[PDB]
Amino acid sequence: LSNKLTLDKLDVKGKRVVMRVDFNVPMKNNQITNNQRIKAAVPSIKFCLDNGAKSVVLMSHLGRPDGVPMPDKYSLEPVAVELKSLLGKDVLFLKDCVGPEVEKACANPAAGSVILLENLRFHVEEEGKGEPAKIEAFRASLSKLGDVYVNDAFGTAHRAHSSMVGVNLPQKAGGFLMKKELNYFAKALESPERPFLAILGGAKVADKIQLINNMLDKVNEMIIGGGMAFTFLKVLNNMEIGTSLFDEEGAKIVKDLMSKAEKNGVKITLPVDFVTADKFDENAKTGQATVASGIPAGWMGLDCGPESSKKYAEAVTRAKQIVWNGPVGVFEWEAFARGTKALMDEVVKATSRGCITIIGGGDTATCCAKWNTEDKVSHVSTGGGASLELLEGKVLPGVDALSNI
Ligand SMILES: Nc1ncnc2c1ncn2[C@@H]1O[C@H](COP(=O)(O)OP(=O)(O)O)[C@@H](O)[C@H]1O
Ligand code: ALF
Ligand SMILES: [Cl-]
Ligand SMILES: [Mg+2]
Repeated sequence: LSNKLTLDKLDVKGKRVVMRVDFNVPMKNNQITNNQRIKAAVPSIKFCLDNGAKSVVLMSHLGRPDGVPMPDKYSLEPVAVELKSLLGKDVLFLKDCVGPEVEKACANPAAGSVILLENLRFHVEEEGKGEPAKIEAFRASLSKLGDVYVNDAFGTAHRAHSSMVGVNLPQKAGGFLMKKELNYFAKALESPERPFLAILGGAKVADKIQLINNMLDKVNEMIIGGGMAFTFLKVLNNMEIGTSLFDEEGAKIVKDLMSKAEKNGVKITLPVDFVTADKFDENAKTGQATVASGIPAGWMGLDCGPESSKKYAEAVTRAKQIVWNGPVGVFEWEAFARGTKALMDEVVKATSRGCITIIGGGDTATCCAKWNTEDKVSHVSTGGGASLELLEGKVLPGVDALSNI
């Protein structure tokens, strides 16, 4: 961020600060299961208050409500409660993020006010699909809520969304989390230790399958696991995949990706066996399958099996550096957690013998919280997709939109 305004050089005295954060925290049974992302923003928030900010107005998305209000399902209200405990200051939660009422609440607040707005993605203008003059008006409304802007939303920095690139204030500064994460990656990605392994799992198949092409120019091995694998196996192996996650568009590039991996000498490790489920539920009936057997119709692969874990372990053993985004099964549910646990065990062991190990993402970092490995790997990032986009070698839109020095 040498070329960008950052918070250390932003005069906040008597200024209202409007701050984009990534508070897209994981939730199970209605409760926050990991406050990592909230804690991570506290240094920037406290710095603003300690240096005389009139207010700090915090804004984030939560999940993918796709531009419809879904307060029953994706409200940020529970955040606002957690943030109080972590800050040691109270926080006022607003039930919207624009409108005349939000604008009044933020126009002239009492000294030291911390305000959290409701989920930005309840409005289609944030993404904005899920409307050009309404996008302008949305961006204009957010811009009224502060005198200066800070973006600390590392985990969202890959998204050219209204709150991330569209705020129109004179000073647009990178926050301390943005800086810490970008600095860590700049150093780790400059001359990676090799073999450099990427582990790509998770559930955001449509988006993340599109990152593989450029990642194949940077890494020496790739594990393609979790929900990502089934698109590959359907195409390459003619495997029956049942109701497992599948991306029609990404299927069309699978063979080209494998051709490129071969051209670039990148070893691809796909799973060979699975724990299956009869529905997407923690208490689903379960089974087992191999690539050869296929997955029965109406069943989904929600974890890898033991032979896959062995192949993943082999790749981790060869690695001198690892970047991991996306669990290799639905680790939130114990029936489907073994593959991710086993991989975590391997990644911790790799770290202990000198491997540089980087785990990132809202959900993947929660694997570290669950199994108490946050201090047993080299770096746990609040960015997952954002970190993969750095790995590709791109400038992130949320960084690009900051003020130049
Ligand atoms: N085979 C699978 N089918 C469906 N979901 C999966 C599978 N494997 C992993 N997942 C899910 O992937 C989710 C996380 O993916 P993603 O959001 O892309 O990662 P991150 O949060 O680290 O950026 C987890 O909630 C996990 O349950
Ligand atoms: F769910 Al992510 F990076 F894609 F935290
Ligand atoms: Cl996606
Ligand atoms: Mg996630």
